[PDB]
Amino acid sequence: MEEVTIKANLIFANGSTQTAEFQGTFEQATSEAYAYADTLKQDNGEWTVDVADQGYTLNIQFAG
Repeated sequence: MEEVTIKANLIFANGSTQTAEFQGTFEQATSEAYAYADTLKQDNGEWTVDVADQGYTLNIQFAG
C-alpha cells in the first residue's frame, strides 16, 4: 500500500562510480543497499555508508 525507493551512490577506491536504486519497504531497501555493498567488499575492500535525504539517499565509499 505504501513503500519507498532508496538511491545508493557507490564510490570505488579505483575512482569509478555506480548508482543502485532499491524499491520496497524503508527497512528492505536499506538492507538491500548494504547487501550489494557487502558482496563488493571482497574486490573493493571495507566501506563506510552515510545517511542522506532522510535515508532515501545513501552514500557508500569503499576504503579500498
